[PDB]
Amino acid sequence: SKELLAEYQDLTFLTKQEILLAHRRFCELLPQEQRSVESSLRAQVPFEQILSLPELKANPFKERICRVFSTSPAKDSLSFEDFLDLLSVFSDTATPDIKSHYAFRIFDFDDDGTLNREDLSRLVNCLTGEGEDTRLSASEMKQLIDNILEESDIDRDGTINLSEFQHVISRSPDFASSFKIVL
Repeated sequence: SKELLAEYQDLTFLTKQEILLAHRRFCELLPQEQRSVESSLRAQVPFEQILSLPELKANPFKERICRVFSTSPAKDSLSFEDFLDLLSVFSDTATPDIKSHYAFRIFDFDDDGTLNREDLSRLVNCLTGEGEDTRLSASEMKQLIDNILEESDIDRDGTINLSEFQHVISRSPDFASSFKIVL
């Protein structure tokens, strides 16, 4: 967490200065629960420390964002290796498939993989919706989703892995292209 030395496994879309700027942001994020003595490294940064700054309050996905980043147990959460691998998904450079995989992992909340077809159709629309969709564009892309539900067969199945459904949206629709951050 606090040092740049011990085994950072980061196959990532950030160069040497982008990593150093993101480390300075992680160092401003680190000290309140560990304030002066920096002891619990692969454990802090927690959700109490993410909730500490102004615009992380009425954002309903901030604990879901933290859980896809690392986490599993309470307070043992986003280490610096997790801190680079997460923002690499949103880097303006990274692929539309890794951004659609992250949109899946927000709706698939309790560990497993199999979400409901309604949460899958809401995942594709909560993207196509942010990225410039009027009433004729939303009807045309939901008629496109009805054909992607036929051959990745939804009646008989019910609960679904989006691993198949992201590779079929990587043809065109829609905000999986610009699901991105400024670093």
